[PDB]
Order: sequence, then structure tokens, then C-alpha cells
Amino acid sequence: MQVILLDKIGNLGGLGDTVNVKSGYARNFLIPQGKAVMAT
RNA sequence: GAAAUCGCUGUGAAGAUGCAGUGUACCCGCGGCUAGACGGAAAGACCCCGUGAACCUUUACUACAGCUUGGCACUGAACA
Repeated sequence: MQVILLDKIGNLGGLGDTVNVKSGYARNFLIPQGKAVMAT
């Protein structure tokens, strides 16, 4: 799942950086807590 | 099934009231008996057969449930 980082993450990347993540990571952590968003 | 429904010896789908030969025998009840009518009853349970049935068994066949194995999904993050 491609996601836009709304903040800096340890390994993923920096704010505004697009990265593929596992859908669990996005669904269950990054997106719910506002650390990223769906890269529509 | 219908009967005017005797014995014997023989005959005969092979154990005869009913055929042959023969012997006996007036017609009809009632009380008794059960030898025969292969008496009545139940389309033999025995036995065989049907490419019949059922239920039961198992290391018969083929399946399935259940149980179990791994892959994938739901399922992510850091390090080593």
C-alpha cells in the first residue's frame, strides 16, 4: 500500500515522502494515528 | 370347483372315494373317536435361486465428516 508520510518515521522516510508499506502497517497504525495517509 | 363323497389289490405326475379288476354295501339321523381326506390355518421361516433388500463387520472399493499438516489471507513494527 502506497502511503504519504504526514511525519518523519524511523525507517520509512520523512514528511511528505511516498513509500510502499504493508497494508497492516498502514491500516492498523500509520493511518489511524495520523502518521501517514493513503497515497490516492 | 362340483359331488350320487365304500374296502382291497393293482394302475397312475410314481402313497386313489372318483382309474381297472374285484369285494362289500337298504335310505336317513343322534352320541362318541380322530386313521385318511397328502384335513384347516399362514403364496416354507429350512434349502436354492434373483446380476433381489436390509442391517452389521473389516487391514474390500470409493467417498465424506471429524481430526490434523503446511501455504495464502485476516497479519503489523523494530532490531539480532
